[PDB]
Amino acid sequence: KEYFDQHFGPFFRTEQLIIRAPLTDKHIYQPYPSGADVPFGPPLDIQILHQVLDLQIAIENITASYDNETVTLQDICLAPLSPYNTNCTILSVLNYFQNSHSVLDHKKGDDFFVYADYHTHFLYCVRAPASLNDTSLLHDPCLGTFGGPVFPWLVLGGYDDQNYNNATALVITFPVNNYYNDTEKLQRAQAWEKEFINFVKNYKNPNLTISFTAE
Ligand SMILES: *[C@@H]1O[C@H](CO)[C@@H](O[C@@H]2O[C@H](CO)[C@@H](O[C@@H]3O[C@H](CO[C@H]4O[C@H](CO)[C@@H](O)[C@H](O)[C@@H]4O)[C@@H](O)[C@H](O)[C@@H]3O)[C@H](O)[C@H]2NC(C)=O)[C@H](O)[C@H]1NC(C)=O
Ligand SMILES: *[C@@H]1O[C@H](CO)[C@@H](O[C@@H]2O[C@H](CO)[C@@H](O)[C@H](O)[C@H]2NC(C)=O)[C@H](O)[C@H]1NC(C)=O
Ligand SMILES: *[C@@H]1O[C@H](CO)[C@@H](O[C@@H]2O[C@H](CO)[C@@H](O)[C@H](O)[C@H]2NC(C)=O)[C@H](O)[C@H]1NC(C)=O
Ligand SMILES: *[C@@H]1O[C@H](CO)[C@@H](O[C@@H]2O[C@H](CO)[C@@H](O)[C@H](O)[C@H]2NC(C)=O)[C@H](O)[C@H]1NC(C)=O
Ligand SMILES: *[C@@H]1O[C@H](CO)[C@@H](O)[C@H](O)[C@H]1NC(C)=O
Repeated sequence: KEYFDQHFGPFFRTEQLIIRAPLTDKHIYQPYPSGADVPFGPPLDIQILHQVLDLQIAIENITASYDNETVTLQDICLAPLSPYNTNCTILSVLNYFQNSHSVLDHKKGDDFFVYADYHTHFLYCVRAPASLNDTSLLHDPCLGTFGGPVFPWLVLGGYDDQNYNNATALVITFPVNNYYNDTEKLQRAQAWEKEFINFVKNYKNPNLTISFTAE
């Protein structure tokens, strides 16, 4: 998957996870006021997205030690908003909701019907991932917290044509510095990667199967 990209150009490599929801069924979203039904695959169930967001947040918080120093993802990641540590690049469907549990829960509706919710936002954002403003009543941005668009074909798997709603897998990608010319900083990044591998290997959630992708 990320082999073909040159990982992320010559100076960054990617840690990448593929995530499926084996104990979750698909479900129907009915657009308001009228319109054809849109089925959403298992990993786009609202609760599995919340659970995948917790996984993602936990990954961001992983630390490793090398000598007496501490190594965070923020020390090694691609963060294009500013020259100094910042909001790390995470290619994920959760970045359409700015990696926020509350934004994912945003909804507009009356006492009984839903006008707009995460389905509505999703279906807009896969068509306009750089948008700062959903055209629906939510008016939420699509842009990821790292300051760039997340293209839908990079963060979803197992869908037909461009029906991203029918995805059977989520793909999560963190670019990190390869540090080809800096030996001391590469060792720190590799220390972090070892903790990342451990974290993923020991992560317990019956609702998710988490795998590393084949390079
Ligand atoms: C991937 O991409 C597409 C995303 O748009 C999917 O196409 C859509 O599929 C749905 C059905 O899943 C179509 O919705 C309508 O369904 C109703 C029937 O609704 C229910 O009611 C009857 C009983 O009255 C029940 O027996 C049925 O089983 C349903 O539970 C029909 O009346 C409509 O004519 C229509 O079929 C969408 O129209 C369709 N969208 C488009 C643009 O064609 C596609 O299914 C996905 N592919 C896979 C493999 O998952
Ligand atoms: C996001 O943009 C939309 C554009 O539709 C704004 O919503 C409405 O836009 C119309 C079109 O000119 C205005 O007449 C209304 O005043 C806007 N409605 C509201 C409730 O403000 C919306 O303001 C923008 N929001 C953000 C945060 O960018
Ligand atoms: C880094 O990303 C976070 C989101 O994870 C940004 O924080 C949001 O900032 C907006 C600014 O109006 C607030 O409305 C949100 O409530 C904030 N969200 C959270 C979860 O705190 C932050 O601004 C980004 N930093 C940079 C430098 O772009
Ligand atoms: C696995 O999924 C289940 C179902 O979403 C989670 O457990 C709770 O299930 C009850 C009963 O259906 C729901 O009312 C709750 O919404 C779920 N809990 C929460 C906090 O939302 C369960 O937590 C998931 N497992 C893990 C490890 O996250
Ligand atoms: C190569 O490493 C040195 C420090 O050892 C650093 O000053 C320099 O900026 C690095 N080169 C690049 C291209 O980042």
